[PDB]
Amino acid sequence: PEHYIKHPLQNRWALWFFKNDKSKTWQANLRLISKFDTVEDFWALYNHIQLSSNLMPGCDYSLFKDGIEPMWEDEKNKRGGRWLITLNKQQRRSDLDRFWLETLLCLIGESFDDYSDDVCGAVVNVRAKGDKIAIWTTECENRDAVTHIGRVYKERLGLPPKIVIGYQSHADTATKNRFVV
Ligand SMILES: CO[C@@H]1[C@H](O)[C@@H](COP(=O)(O)O[P@](=O)(S)OP(=O)(O)O)O[C@H]1n1c[n+](C)c2c(=O)[nH]c(N)nc21
Repeated sequence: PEHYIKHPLQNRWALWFFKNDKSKTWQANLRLISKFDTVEDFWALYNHIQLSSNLMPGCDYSLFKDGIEPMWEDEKNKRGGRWLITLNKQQRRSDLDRFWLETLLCLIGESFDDYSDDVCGAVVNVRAKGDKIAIWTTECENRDAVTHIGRVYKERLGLPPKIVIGYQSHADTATKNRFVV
């Protein structure tokens, strides 16, 4: 068995793509690429798509658990929020791709212990003004889950203790940090 079975992931995941088109609504610009639920199928997908740093400004990738759309309105995101990584323009070259892949691995490898169940997915925004990476979680009032996910994520990214990252609820973003680590 170990010689021919793929390695199943805890969760099936869906990769989404967003291309800004002023001709369409935001939701009409968001498309599902494909889904996977093994390590092998994850790396097959990741190895055939563009690195985030090579996307055009205005594009996103989103990696979300099967059944959760990468939008605030999903029942699993409307009460939640995001740990937000803000990148300056110089970090598109130095950090964006390595941070995104670490984020992807934090998700599929369930790296936040028993609070990995609060994780909905992650989004990378490629923007001329500054790129963003974020991990979305389901409930912004869950202090322990949100704090634990942020502390782990910060250290997995290897961010310096001299900086903080913040967590904002989607309700506030849709109209301030609820947590900082
Ligand atoms: C309606 O306008 C929303 C938002 O204002 C716009 C830009 O979101 P975006 O995250 O692209 O902003 P940035 O380009 S990185 O710049 P900033 O504004 O975050 O500093 O895209 C829309 N948008 C975004 N998101 C994530 C949703 C959603 O989940 N749902 C609906 N319905 N719309 C959404």
